[PDB]
Parts: sequence; structure tokens; C-alpha cells
Amino acid sequence: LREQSFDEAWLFHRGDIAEGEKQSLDDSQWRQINLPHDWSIEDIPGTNSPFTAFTVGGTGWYRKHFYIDAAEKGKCIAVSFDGIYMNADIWVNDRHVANHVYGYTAFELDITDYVRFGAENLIAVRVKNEGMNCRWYTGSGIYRHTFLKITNPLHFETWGTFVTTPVATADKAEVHVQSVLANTEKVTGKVILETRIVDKNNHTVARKEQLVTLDNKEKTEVGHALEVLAPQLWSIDNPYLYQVVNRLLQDDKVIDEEYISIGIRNIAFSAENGFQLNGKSMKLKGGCIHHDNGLLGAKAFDRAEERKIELLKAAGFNALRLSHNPPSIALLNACDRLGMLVIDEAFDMWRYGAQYFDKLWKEDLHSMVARDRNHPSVIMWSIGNEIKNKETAEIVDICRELTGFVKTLDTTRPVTAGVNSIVDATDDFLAPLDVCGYNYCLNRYESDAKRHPDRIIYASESYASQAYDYWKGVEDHSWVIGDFIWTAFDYIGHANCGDLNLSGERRPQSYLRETLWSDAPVSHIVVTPPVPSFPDFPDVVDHWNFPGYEGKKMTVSVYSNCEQVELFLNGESLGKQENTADKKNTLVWEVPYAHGILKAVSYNKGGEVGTATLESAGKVEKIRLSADRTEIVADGNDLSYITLELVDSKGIRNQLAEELVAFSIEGDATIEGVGNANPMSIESFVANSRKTWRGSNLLVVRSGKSSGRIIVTAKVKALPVASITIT
Repeated sequence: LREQSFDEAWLFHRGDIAEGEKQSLDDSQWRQINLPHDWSIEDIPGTNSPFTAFTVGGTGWYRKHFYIDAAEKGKCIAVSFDGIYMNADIWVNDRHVANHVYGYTAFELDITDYVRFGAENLIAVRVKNEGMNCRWYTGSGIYRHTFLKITNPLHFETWGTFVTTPVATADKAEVHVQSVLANTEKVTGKVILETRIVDKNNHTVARKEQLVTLDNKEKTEVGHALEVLAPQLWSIDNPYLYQVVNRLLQDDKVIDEEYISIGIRNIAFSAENGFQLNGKSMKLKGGCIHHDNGLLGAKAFDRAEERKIELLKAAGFNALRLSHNPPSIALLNACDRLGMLVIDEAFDMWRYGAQYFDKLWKEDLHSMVARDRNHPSVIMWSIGNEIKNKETAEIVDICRELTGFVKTLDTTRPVTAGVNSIVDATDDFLAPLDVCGYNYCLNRYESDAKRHPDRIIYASESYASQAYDYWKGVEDHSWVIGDFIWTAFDYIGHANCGDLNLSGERRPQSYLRETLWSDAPVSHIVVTPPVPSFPDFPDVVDHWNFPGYEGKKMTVSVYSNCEQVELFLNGESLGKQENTADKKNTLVWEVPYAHGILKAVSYNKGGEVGTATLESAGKVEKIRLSADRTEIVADGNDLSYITLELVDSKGIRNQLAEELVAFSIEGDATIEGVGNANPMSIESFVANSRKTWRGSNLLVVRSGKSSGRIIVTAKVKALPVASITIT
């Protein structure tokens, strides 16, 4: 096996410890874990909360005993980490291998000279997360996948194969494959580079052979182009993937082999036609996301990342900005497969705290671009966010250095950055960029276009409370190619400004945004609560349960893209209104509260086009459980997300209900996390109990290794026990 998950059967110790790296150390009582892991989402030891009176990093240690076959003697051995947060040191059999500082970039260690073949080996990792971490939650530990790579001395260099499509039309595509052969021993020879392109059913659609004489130098560059007839072009609506299969052959034997998933698509950016995908002009319907997965902390489980992309796709996003660091591989793979465009971002700030930027930026920028440049979802490289002193010549020169560095590795996508507080004197900082991200700067879209008719703009951050005006600024200007809400998904560090909350549910600002984006009729009813929800988008809720306020006027709002909307309470008309431009898709009624049914009837062209309702919940009568997937893979890493709701006799969630739920599990599986969407909660995420908030909470089950059924049970005072079966 050329590449194998290394995630299973690690040992973990929280805190520093003497001789943490030594084979002689007694690690028999260390915690047994399977990666990915994040110790900062676990309770701070000696308390029952991961938050202090706001999370804790510090030092922790990981250890793993692993067998390497005697038959692998002579081959190259490597361990790769897609991310460790942060400042990690690695030893193999007591010997220091490497230090790695940046917590968001992947790296690979050659451990060939440290291992013993035919026997048990030890790897140890010390992790030190000593930063302040106050704008967003980072996590601590080995929070992404790890792999063990075994190759012949002559092999494809990791990330050295770059696949491009310089011609990509409905009739044909040209696929260029450029590779770097790691020729360890500088061995001369004539190898065969065989390239095959397979469609989604693994059918060969192109195949090309090249005889390569090995240059004496330690690396030999090789490349050739292949043609694909009648290609299925990758797009948002049709995210068709091919695979490139590269083999090195010697004497009719396979010396190495690699697989690269690709999408064949043309991307083009201009002030005059904006962003074009496969020649079709379109706006980026975007949002920013941070890397945590809420109740899972930083743990980048494949299913967590894939679910996040699915939920954002279902809400209507077609583009994400990965603020402000490279994501996991699994997230980019999900974007490729589900059809989501990506701005991949290397850094937050450059020098303004940090300490390591000047020595390490090249290694970490290389890591992002070399790792990610084959993903068809990636459309732009962001080199930084809200850089301080960006008008000073010294900072402009840094922007230029980084921009050129990206281009040593990829010229097929624009370089960009997210830029706040733009003035005329920001021109020199923006000039090296191909496309300019404006953070909250709608007021300059036209004036800057007058001054620089070739400048291309998108809102790299916009405010939810200004959604309508910011999106009108996209619609009216060909050179403004889209807009990225801060944020598409709530994150820890909590923020409470997400279109989707920490549990993945759509919030009221998502409804409003849907009225900007949807090609279909849309209306959603929300209500201003009479006392503020918390001690930025308006405070509105999506329920009609206001006991004690009978007869008092509630502000009911309807977000709509329709021409007219009529609101009714319990069948009685409260008046029909015109959705004129000044209302910014938000119609308002004052409604004396009465339990029952709010109904909004929408009209286009004088004709009813839809009905929306919001109905008061009765008293809670049962727990309802639902799993997003009731069948999961018994590999110890797949997840099921189980949403719990407290509901009345008709199945309506009662959003006044805030009760403690005791969870338990039978079968070969674990409770990996519990959570709710309360942004002020300091409850534990890694416990077996959790309160509901607005009638709901969330549980994640992680599969075990054996097959069989898994029963999750939930218990709440006064209610029948509820349970759900996963297989």
C-alpha cells in the first residue's frame, strides 16, 4: 500500500512530560485515541467546561507504536500530517526529526533513516499551542488526517504533479500533466512515464506514454499533454470529476503510481465580463468560513467537512472564502465533488502580531499552493487578510514577494487578498493582485472603477445587516464579481454572525439572503422577541410562542422577493403590502400576539405564488430524534449527526424548551460530541449530557470498527425515553 491512514491507535498525554519522546518511557496508562483529535474542545482538566472564566491550549504529547515490514527495507518511508496546531516537534525512535510551526499547513517527514525494518517503531509528537487565540478558536493537537507513505527510491515527488487544462471547451480539452520525479540515489536510467485519464466510471479516455532518461540531478522534471474528446466540464451544477493515473514503469514493472482527481473547466476574470465559468458569466454567491466544526472543535473528520459543504450548498452558496488559512484536504475534496468554488487563503496578518513570518512564509505558502493547486474547486489564491500599514512601501513589497511566489507554482488562477479601509493610496498594494477583495467597502465599487477600469472587485467580507445593498452592488456592476458574507457558518470565538448557526441550521439572515439569490419565489416569517435574546443582524426569532404577551403588539417581519405579501393571524388579514425597493425585501406588520397561525401569502403579477406559515408550538410532549444518515461505515471514523428536538403533539419544535438531555449509546460506537446553538453557552462539548436551546440540540456519533447496530438513547425529565437506531 503506497499511502495508508496513520490515524489509528495513538496515545495522548495532556501537558508537558519529561522524556515524552523516549522509547523507555512507560506510556501504558496514556489515553488511547484515534486521530483526528483536538484537546482544547475537551474540558479543561479539573473543571467541566472547555472555556475559562476563552479556551486553553498549552502543551500536549502524542505517541504511536507502529510496525514496518522487513520487506519494505530499501524503500522510502514518510509520515505526513495535514495539520498540527501548532509548533510541533517530532521524534522517531528517540531521534529528533523535525519542527513545524504553522498550525494550518500540511507537511511530510522523511523518516527512512530513523526506522527499523521488521520491528516496532515509536513516533512521538510534542504540540505547543501558546498563542492568545482571541479572534477565533484554533483547537490544539493533531486535528487532521495523517498518512504513512512507502515508495521506491524513484518515485513521484509529493505535490510535484500539477495537472492543468489550458484548453477546455465543449468539443475537447487539453490536459497538461507536469511531474517531478524524486530520483533519490541520482540513479541513471530510462523510465516510462505512463499517463492515463479515466472518467467517473474509471473508463480510460486518454492515455500517453513518454520515455524519460533520468537527469543526473536529484529531481527530474517531466510533462506532456493529453486530449479528452467531448469532456464533461466541471461546474457548480455538474461537478464532474476525472482521475489522472500516473505510473512510472521499469522493465514492464510499476515502480510508483499516483491518482489525482481533476475537474476540467475554464475560469476567466475581467472587469468587463466579471467571473466566467466555462464561458458563462456568473456572480459568486459567497460566504466566509473558519475551520472549526463547532461541537467537534478543530477535528476535521471527512464527514464533518463534507456535511458543512452540503449544508452550505443547500442554503444556496456557490463559493466559499476559507478565512484565513488553508483548510483540510477533506474540505477541498468535498468542494470538488459537490460543486463549490473556493478562495484558498494562506495567511491572516503578515508581520503585525507573527514572530516567524519572515523565516517561514515561503514554506507555508508553498505548502498551500503545491498541496491544493489540482482542486478544480479552487479559483483564487488569497495571500492575506486585512494587512496593517498596507500603504507603506515595505508592506507593498511584501505583497509583491508573496504574489510572485504563488506564481512560481501556479499561474492558472488569480492572486487576491482581503483588504479593508481602502483609500486612493492603497493603489500600489492592490496593483500586484489579479482580483481585489474589498472588506466592507461597497462605497468604493464605482469610484475605484472610474480610477482603474481594469480593476476587478469582490466583497471579500460583507455585513449581514447590509445584505441587500451589498448584493445590489454585485448585480449592478460587471467588475464586481460576487460577495462573501461574514460568515456563512457560525464559529467558536461565540461569533453569532453566521448564516448557519453552530449546529448547521439556517438563521434568519440566511432567509433574507435567499431572497436576494433565489430564482424562485421566497418568503419567510420571523418575529422580534419582546425582550432581547442576549443581554450585526437584527434580533429576530422564527417562532410564535410569546406566553404572557397576549394582545401586545409584536413586530412580525416577512423577508420576500415577491411583489406583494399579505399577512394573516389565525385567518384574519393584517393587510397586503407592496414589496417596494425601499423595503429591502423586508415587510413589517405590528401584530397583537395570539397563539395560533401566522400565514403570509405572496403574489407575483397579481397571482398567488406561495404560502408561508409560522405556528405556535403546543406544550412539549416528546423528544424527536433524527439522524442525517442512518447508515454509516464501520471504519472508526465515519459520523452520524443526530438532531434532537423537543416537540408538541403535532411535531412542532417548542423553542421555549431548554432542558437537560442525558444521552447514552449501545453498540460499537462512541459519542464524539454534544452541542447546541446557544452562543453564550459554556457547556461541555465532550460530555454525555447537554441542554437543549430553543428546543433543540445536536449529538455526533463516531462509528466503531465492527458492524452491527448502534442505539442512541435520549432522556429528558417528564418525557418518554426516546431512542434511534443507526447501522
